[PDB]
Amino acid sequence: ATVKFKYKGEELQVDISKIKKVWRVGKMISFTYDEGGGKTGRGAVSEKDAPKELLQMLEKQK
Repeated sequence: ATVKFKYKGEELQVDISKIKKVWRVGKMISFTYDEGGGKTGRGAVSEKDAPKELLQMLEKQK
């Protein structure tokens, strides 16, 4: 289970289990993907089409 996220001409992937820091705010859900062991990258992603497993994981309705 991976999520594609190409910034421009460089494809990047972020794991859902490694994204510890996460908080919903505004339209774009911000997050802090751990990748460096000290640098800690950071980005965001709009909620126009988030994965199906990400919405069920955080939003545990039933």
